Amino acid sequence: MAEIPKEMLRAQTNVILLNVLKQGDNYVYGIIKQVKEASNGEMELNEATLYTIFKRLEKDGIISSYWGDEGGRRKYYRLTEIGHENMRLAFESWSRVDKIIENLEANKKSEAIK
Amino acid sequence: PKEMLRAQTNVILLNVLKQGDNYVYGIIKQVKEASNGEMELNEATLYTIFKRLEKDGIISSYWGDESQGGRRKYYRLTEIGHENMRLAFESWSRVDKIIENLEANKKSEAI
Ligand SMILES: COc1cccc2c1C(=O)c1c(O)c3c(c(O)c1C2=O)C[C@@](O)(C(C)=O)C[C@@H]3O[C@H]1C[C@H](N)[C@H](O)[C@H](C)O1
Repeated sequence: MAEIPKEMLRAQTNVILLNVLKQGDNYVYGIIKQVKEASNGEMELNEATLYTIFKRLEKDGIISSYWGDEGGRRKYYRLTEIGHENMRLAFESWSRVDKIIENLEANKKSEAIK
Repeated sequence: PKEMLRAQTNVILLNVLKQGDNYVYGIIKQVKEASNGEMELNEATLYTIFKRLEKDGIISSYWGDESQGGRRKYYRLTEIGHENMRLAFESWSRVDKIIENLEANKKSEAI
């Protein structure tokens, strides 16, 4: 079928959460709240989905966590320096993909004239 | 990175087939040519992706060149494949807006 597959869906959630963190260190609750506001109430993530994703991100060295303060202590997550680098390299990589796509279209268009 | 290179090869391949039916060697050549020799797609990875896109009905395939004594597999982008590309663009656009909204709402809370 044509539906967005679970690998692309996971890639999409990833990008959103990594962009939340890129704006500022945040705790799970705050993160979910921010995404809900930014999706106009339509994307309200399950905290378990964040924990699943953060597990792997933390394991990969892309985010880390630390405790806030108190009435009660919060766990903050943060984009690491390698996280930030990764995001830049991914922007650049995919920007090159887009140029290759651009060129495939241009060559098709130009070879049709000729 | 593993999964993102595969995702990239996926997108590129879909785009070559959108440009017209093609076979595995031609796709790899065409992509290398569109990248000035810099992108060389892994044959192995093409086959793994093709196997999956065929199962999803996103691409189909047929034999060509039997009149020349050959037997070469060509791939084509199906209507399901066109839609998949539409939805990918639409869902990633949706992602972009949300991220744009995150930046603006952040900016609302600075001023
Ligand atoms: C159909 O395209 C895709 C299909 C499957 C997976 C993917 C994509 C895809 O397009 C894609 C991206 O475009 C980008 C990323 C990505 O993972 C994917 C896919 O996984 C990574 C990214 O979040 C970072 C860190 O820069 C942004 C980047 O988009 C770039 C270019 C866009 N035009 C936009 O400006 C965005 C903000 O940055």
